[PDB]
Amino acid sequence: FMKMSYETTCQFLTKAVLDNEREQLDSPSARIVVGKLNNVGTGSFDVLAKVPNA
DNA sequence: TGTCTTCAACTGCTTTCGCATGAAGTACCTCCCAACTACTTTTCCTCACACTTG
Repeated sequence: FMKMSYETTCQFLTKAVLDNEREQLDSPSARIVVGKLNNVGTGSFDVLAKVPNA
């Protein structure tokens, strides 16, 4: 997706499809394309909660 | 038989963000339309000739 979103979009698309490529959705641009929390900065980690069991 | 070299044709881009305010193509064709004039249209009106008379 980072290739697609710079230049020769269709050329990078063609080389991607011909590869049967899978996007691991790491590129910040690519991640934006899919509406995903950006992996940089505050999205570099996850937050969980400690909850009482009793 | 096998590998190598230059040139020219082809690909893709080369500031960002907004106002304005959108308009305008047009050949080939025309049927519709507006026109001037004349012609035509529907109801109505009023008189008239012949045979016969005496």
